[PDB]
Amino acid sequence: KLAFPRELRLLTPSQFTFVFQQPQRAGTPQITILGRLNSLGHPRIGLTVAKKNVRRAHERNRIKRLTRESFRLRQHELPAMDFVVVAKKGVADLDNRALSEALEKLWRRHCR
RNA sequence: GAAGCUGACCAGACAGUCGCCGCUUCGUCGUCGUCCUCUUCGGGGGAGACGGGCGGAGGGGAGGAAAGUCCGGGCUCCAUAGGGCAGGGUGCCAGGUAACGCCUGGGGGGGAAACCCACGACCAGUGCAACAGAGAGCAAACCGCCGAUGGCCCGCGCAAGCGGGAUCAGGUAAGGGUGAAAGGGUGCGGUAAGAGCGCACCGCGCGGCUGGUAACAGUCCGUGGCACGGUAAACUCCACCCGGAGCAAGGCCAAAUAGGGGUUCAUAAGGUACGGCCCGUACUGAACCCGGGUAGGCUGCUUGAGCCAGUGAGCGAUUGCUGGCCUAGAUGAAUGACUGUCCACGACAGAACCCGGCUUAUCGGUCAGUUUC
RNA sequence: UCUAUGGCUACGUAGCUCAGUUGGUUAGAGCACAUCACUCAUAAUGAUGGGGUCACAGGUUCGAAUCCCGUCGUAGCCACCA
Ligand SMILES: [Ca+2]
Ligand SMILES: [Ca+2]
Ligand SMILES: [Ca+2]
Ligand SMILES: [Ca+2]
Ligand SMILES: [Ca+2]
Ligand SMILES: [Ca+2]
Ligand SMILES: [Ca+2]
Ligand SMILES: [Ca+2]
Ligand SMILES: [Ca+2]
Ligand SMILES: [Ca+2]
Repeated sequence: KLAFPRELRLLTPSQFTFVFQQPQRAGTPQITILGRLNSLGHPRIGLTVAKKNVRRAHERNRIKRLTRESFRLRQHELPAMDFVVVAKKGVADLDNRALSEALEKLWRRHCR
């Protein structure tokens, strides 16, 4: 069947800027999420892991894949909105379970 | 034959859901400027080149360094006839890939032979912080003193010159000596007793040789007596190599736009390129900056100067011949969770034009060798 | 507020801006604040603290901020048409 639908990701910088316009922000001192309303009917997610926040590329790939998996899992529940995630300094030392729970809590908060 | 140090490998693997990436293939939607065959187009057997157009089947996806440009190479457009520097690299020499700031045989050095080497030169230019130049360099009270022990009545020759002492001062004393690394010594009539100045030894310098394709060895004869001790990643010299730039090089397919200003121009050929300067080459306006968007599709992107097994060569790096093989290559950018096990309990770390290296991080183990009870 | 992977470019000395180049002295002014007659909570062309590992890891040298290779960090450029 169809693989991952590219219509659920932020590809061009235009969409990134559109989301960064005036989104609703929510996050912990580690990671934050900014969500805006769109007109496609399905939600979208974006990733933003800078090199200064995380130097090791393996950790960047790990966090990106974890966020994508969490989004794919909680896709039918989240509201039709485009989200963008941003990491900070102090997230590489977090474990998989703790980071997954934090992302789940952030998504539950963004649900409103 | 209880414990180190090199060396190749693994460092996470096996099975089950919810998910990413692509390749081949089965059934379909279509374009075809190939049309085989029906081809009067309100169609149809269509064979195939193709496409986020689709529903299934198979086998696969972190590397051991994908981490850093620190090197060389395949390709590419930018663009060049030849002579010279400047600034860059290779440097014990020899062999192999196309080669290298790659690997290996041999020699040499380094106090661990106890296992390393960024190891050419200086008998043309420069320096070498002594604070007494005695680490380019000439001698300082300080002991020495050979030259008459220049002389200086202290004794006498108060009558030819002699004894002593030191005159410590007016003489080079380069011989040990204290002053951060110091012109070779072990011993000698070693002058009136200081220095190869003279005598036996040399790892000190020049030429010859018997080993050896060379690097350099040498306990071998035959002399001249000394004419650098370093740093040469300190200037400089030699044997070879130097246009450089990167796949966000560029090569195609369409899709919305050389239209705009100042830098100066008979045949002086004044501007450009080979250069960063110079002889030379033949070709015509030149870069500072002002105008527009796309974020589209294909390649380089995964078939390598590789892999398996045998026959050879090379005392080794490496390479002649056979049978054969390849399931990631992307584009905000693929690896996750719950369970049964492993003990190798799972550290570092991630691919992106590519290949062969170089530097470093690299929890713990597998073995094949090397020092000590 | 943005942003990897790849090529090239410039550096890392008082908290901030700034120059020095084995010259052996082993190193320098201003901006944050106090002190001398501190003249209106600027004093002026003055001095007194300077609580700088000259970012980290090495090397020929007697010795290195300076010379050669290395690690980390920050900052900048890389899609074309007529
Ligand atoms: Ca396997
Ligand atoms: Ca590789
Ligand atoms: Ca010389
Ligand atoms: Ca000489
Ligand atoms: Ca002597
Ligand atoms: Ca002499
Ligand atoms: Ca271009
Ligand atoms: Ca591609
Ligand atoms: Ca990408
Ligand atoms: Ca990488």
